[PDB]
Amino acid sequence: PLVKRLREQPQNILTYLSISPVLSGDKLLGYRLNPGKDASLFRQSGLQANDLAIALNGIDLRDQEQAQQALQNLADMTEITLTVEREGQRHDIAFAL
Ligand SMILES: CCCCCC/C=C\CCCCCCCCCC(=O)O
Repeated sequence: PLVKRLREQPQNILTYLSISPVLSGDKLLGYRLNPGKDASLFRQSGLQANDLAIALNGIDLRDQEQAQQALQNLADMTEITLTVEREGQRHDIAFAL
């Protein structure tokens, strides 16, 4: 699963984020995000509680093979962008790694 795979990164991503896939029927809607033990990324121009992650570096997280590709690619990246849906609207947030 994607969460179990994010745990391999030297950045302690799961210290900053609590993540659950969101299912509807046979569809994955995205990944629901909330603060980890360190809530630093949650701020006005950053993430919000209950944001829905739908893309990583422009790759659709809802599509299983694409998401796999996006995750293998995060390994040697220096800055990554997350697209979230928040009360109907998309927002892009970048993170320095
Ligand atoms: C659903 C897929 C979610 C993947 C999201 C990854 C998002 C953010 C990574 C945040 C890393 C934050 C700390 C990076 C290491 C150094 C930064 C610091 O000084 O804390």
